[PDB]
Amino acid sequence: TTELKRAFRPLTPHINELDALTILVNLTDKAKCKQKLRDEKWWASCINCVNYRQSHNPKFPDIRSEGVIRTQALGELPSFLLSSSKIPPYHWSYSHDSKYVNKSAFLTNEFISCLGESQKTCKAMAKQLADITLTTINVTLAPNYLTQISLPDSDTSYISLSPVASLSMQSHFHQRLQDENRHSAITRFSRTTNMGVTAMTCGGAFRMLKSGAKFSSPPH
RNA sequence: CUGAUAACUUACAGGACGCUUUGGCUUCAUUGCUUUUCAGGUGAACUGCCGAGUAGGUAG
Repeated sequence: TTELKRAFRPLTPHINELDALTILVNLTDKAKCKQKLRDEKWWASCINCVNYRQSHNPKFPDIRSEGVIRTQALGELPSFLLSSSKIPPYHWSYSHDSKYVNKSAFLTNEFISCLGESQKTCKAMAKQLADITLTTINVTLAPNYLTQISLPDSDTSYISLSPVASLSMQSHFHQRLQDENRHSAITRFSRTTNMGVTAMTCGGAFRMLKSGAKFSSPPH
């Protein structure tokens, strides 16, 4: 049952339609008859979880920060550069809550598309349609824990920047560096359930990119 | 105007006990290094006395 749980989680590649949706209801619990139960309260909890699904995690280094980001990189950079626009943007995850990391598994596991994108079904679609709200940014720069960077834009002018970690990139460097032990540099983060769903998959070990061997110096 | 601004990882420790590597052995035949070769600066710092003197002193 763990190999079935790791597959719907975003740090594994993707994977009968009657079998799959009964799994996703049982993942929200902390059997085929537990799926047939339809609590009204359960639905509005899962509706909140598709709201706080995020493309890029503001709360990466610091778990006390607060924000929602569901955008795509603006424009396309040249071939000698690399960012989140070149890799296909679908490994997105859930944040903002520790109690609802299980209840987000119904509408955000994204078996490539996502389920979040009789009377209850009509009502559920209306909430999802009105509360999908594609491509939002909700940050307040007043009382939270963000980084702020001024760079000389154009001339005699500056722009403040706040870098945010990208979840499609973190899944890409983690999955590919399983084989290479030489170029991987594991960094561990505590309070894993507060971080997000994308940290609970790897357990805290994020598997960074280490620059080959040690530095040496020819006489130049 | 720097993933900006701020930042004490600390304490304690017995790896030990035991140990046969050995036996045998043919490196060996042959052999032409040869030919030719100016180191020069020496005009000069001499001639007497004393002394038993290959000793040792002094005169112009």
